[PDB]
Amino acid sequence: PFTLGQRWISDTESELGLGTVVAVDARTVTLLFPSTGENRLYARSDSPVTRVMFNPGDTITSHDGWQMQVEEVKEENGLLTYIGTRLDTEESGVALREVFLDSKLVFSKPQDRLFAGQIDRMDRFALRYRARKYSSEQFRMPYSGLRGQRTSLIPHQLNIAHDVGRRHAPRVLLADEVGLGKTIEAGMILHQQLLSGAAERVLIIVPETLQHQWLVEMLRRFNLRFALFDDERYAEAQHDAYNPFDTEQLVICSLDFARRSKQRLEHLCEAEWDLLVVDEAHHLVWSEDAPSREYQAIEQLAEHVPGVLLLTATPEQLGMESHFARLRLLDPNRFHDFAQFVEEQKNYRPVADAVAMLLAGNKLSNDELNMLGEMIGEQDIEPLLQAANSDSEDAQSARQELVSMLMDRHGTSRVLFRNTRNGVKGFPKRELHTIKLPLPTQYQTAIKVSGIMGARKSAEDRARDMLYPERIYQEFEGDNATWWNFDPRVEWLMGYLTSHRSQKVLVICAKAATALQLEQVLREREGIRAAVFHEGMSIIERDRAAAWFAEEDTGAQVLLCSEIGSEGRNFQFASHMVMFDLPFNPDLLEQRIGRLDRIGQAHDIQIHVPYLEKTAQSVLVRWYHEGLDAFEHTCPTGRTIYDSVYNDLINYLASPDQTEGFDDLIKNCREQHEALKAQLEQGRDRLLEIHSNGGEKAQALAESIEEQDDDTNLIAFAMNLFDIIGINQDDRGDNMIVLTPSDHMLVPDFPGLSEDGITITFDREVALAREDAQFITWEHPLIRNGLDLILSGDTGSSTISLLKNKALPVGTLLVELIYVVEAQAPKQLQLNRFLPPTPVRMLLDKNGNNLAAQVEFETFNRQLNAVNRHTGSKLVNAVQQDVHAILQLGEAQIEKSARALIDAARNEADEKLSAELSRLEALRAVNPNIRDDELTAIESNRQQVMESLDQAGWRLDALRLIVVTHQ
Repeated sequence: PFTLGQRWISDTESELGLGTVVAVDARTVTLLFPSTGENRLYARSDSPVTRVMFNPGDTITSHDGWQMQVEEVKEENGLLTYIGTRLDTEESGVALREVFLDSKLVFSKPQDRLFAGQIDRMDRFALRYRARKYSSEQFRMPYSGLRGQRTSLIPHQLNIAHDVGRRHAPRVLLADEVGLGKTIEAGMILHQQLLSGAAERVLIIVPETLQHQWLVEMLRRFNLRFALFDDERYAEAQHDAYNPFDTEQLVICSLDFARRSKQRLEHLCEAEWDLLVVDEAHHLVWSEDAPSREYQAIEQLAEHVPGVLLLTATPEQLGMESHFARLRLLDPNRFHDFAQFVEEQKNYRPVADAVAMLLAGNKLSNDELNMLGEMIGEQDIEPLLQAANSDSEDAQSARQELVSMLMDRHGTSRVLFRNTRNGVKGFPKRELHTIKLPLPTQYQTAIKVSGIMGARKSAEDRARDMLYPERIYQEFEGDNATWWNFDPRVEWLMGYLTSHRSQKVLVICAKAATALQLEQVLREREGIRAAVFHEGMSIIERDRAAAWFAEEDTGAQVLLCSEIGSEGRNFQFASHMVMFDLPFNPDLLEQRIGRLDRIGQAHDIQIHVPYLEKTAQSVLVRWYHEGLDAFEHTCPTGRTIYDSVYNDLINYLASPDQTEGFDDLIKNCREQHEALKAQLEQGRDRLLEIHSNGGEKAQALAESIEEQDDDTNLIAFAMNLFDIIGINQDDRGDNMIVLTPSDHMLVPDFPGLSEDGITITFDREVALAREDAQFITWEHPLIRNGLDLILSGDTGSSTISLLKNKALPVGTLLVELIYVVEAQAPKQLQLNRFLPPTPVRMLLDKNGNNLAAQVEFETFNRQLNAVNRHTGSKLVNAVQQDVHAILQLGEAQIEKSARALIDAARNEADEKLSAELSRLEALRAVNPNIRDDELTAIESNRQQVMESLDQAGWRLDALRLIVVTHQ
């Protein structure tokens, strides 16, 4: 709704100051910033702009330097006109059009707000002081940026985020096993760099089929709204900007999209990204002599972007050698010769073996132990070397310090994280239950028709038909034929369901059609609550079913899934899974089990597989269980064996009558399975796996965060904030509030709110079951926004209150003073770790003696009550000459107090920031992956902070006058 002449500020670069609308097109608006004279042009969407308006009672300044007194404001044709009294001339009726406001933003001094008759509420003075205190403590939290995410507190994930999220320009390759949290680790790092101010622009490059998955994860899990950029978006933005990608900070797009034109890929590398994220980097095939035409586009990209996140897989049982092609992109100088990397890794292999011997309870030959000595290049290994091997009292500490020293020399573990399911504990066991049902005669006849008509069709598709009797019975008895009346699986299903009504059951089938038919029969014949869950539904629908399914004991008993989506939400309360059918390939099979076989579930998983006798299913049950052991264990051997046996195994599917030769296929498959399993365990880089999951120290970190999650001041603070803002908070009951606006709202529009309301929860476990709700923490944008609205504004800065105390003299003056110590620095410097805006309360007397250390804040405010507007007004002016003399009294004490905070902070800062620089120097002398850039940033940051801290000042933010009465 932009119309020429409106005033706006930049939410980020207010160091640019105020702006003025100077142009408008269909898609864009142009602001002039008179502070510098520069213009910045933005897209209306994502709108990181804040309205600049003033209220009656404010004192404002005109561009000619004179000021005035706000009395009334008109709006016409999208423009505001301020009407009031000119203060320097005492002329009434002066008008100031918003186009003539100054570029300079001044925050009013509360005494001039009190001198001029502005008295705010006494409950808003209370919130303002509480907010600066609460905000201050959370900024300095050691693990900031690791508490707001809607995830389980899994140590191995949290370790990588802490390690990588704190680096400068991080360039890492995430090769975690599938299902371990690559995208979670990715988002945490993103969540971290955005909160610390180190990054503002993020680019995730995703295959188009996965773009929506990433959009919802960053928005619902990490509170990050990415703008999807397609051709349509790209065309309208080329007209609107020099670089189309300057209109949005966070962008998803496809690599196929990225390679369309060269001018497009040039703009991307010139878009000045702080971080880059690339999913499925294994699709990048690279020959030293012949790089693909795609890899050249990334290598052109990877030369223009500081931070680079690579998500990849190392599938088909290959090693980290396949990763060299990508490692080449992070540090092309570090990785410059293939063969040398192979020799090093080959020479490292024996140590992993000997280490694997170590913790298993083995002795290590001296010749063996004299190969580890070459890796760790020192001379005093032996005393530490033998206790770990001699199995003395401290072999645990001799092992842990030995291994620790080994890790600092690993060639990739600093830049490469690959956690396996064997080096990570916490996953639940999976137990099987099989039920053999008699093949009804109606199908026998039904398959012979498909048999005959299956004259000319591949065994690949002939067996795909024999898989699902349901979908040819809808072709020969007409669609919707009542197959649900004689099939014993349904009879077994109900009986099992009606006998376990108090258990949440996950029921997975192939196609959505079968799920919808199943719901009707379970409902209209057993009164069973069953939600259908297919990809065709909207997110709101899937959220709705998760809610119903999450009701502890009053909701849906069953979740009917068809062709399930790929690793969506967590059903931590569900521990039972039923296979109405089994998919063909073993990868999808583990995916079904994947929605439950996750860290953080309630109990172990019980799997029930009712299968029809003598069908393709009966074949797949034994092969999956006896051959691959795919039900109780998760090893991804299935596809290789599935590919190496396909044409033989297929025929037993396309014709389950011929049973001989089968029983030998199974024992042959189990031989391959155990061998492949064995071969993989012996390829384990157990050092990389131990360094990746963070170990025991990480689990300690995980429990510290588990304790910050009981913050009751937050919940109580939040409501206060809200209620003041004027947000109705209906308590639905299950830790969820519905927030709605009001007629008495304080702002035109709040960033997150809609009139239809939003559901919120403060509990991490409820959040994991209801992703449609907001997981409320100290780091959620809602809180920082409302906080900035208050702490930037001057409401709560001036109020009056009376005190009724028999035990004090009449007419005494108490003045509650909230000074604010502040630094002016870009958020990249991270001053808030050591000196965020920190309140300094002071209760001075008529002689300037401070009582605040003795008089707690909350309790004093409790026993206070307000006055009426008129009497209090000039009651202030009775001592207006007195209080001004009271102020300078504190001026001499804050400078003493200020340096106290500053001095302690500079010690704590130089301590941690030098301790990190010393540690990083130790690795650079010992590891080749530490970059020059890394240490320089810390050094520059250490110097700049201590410099910016030597120039910090204080200011009086809030002021409450106290008058004692005995009335």
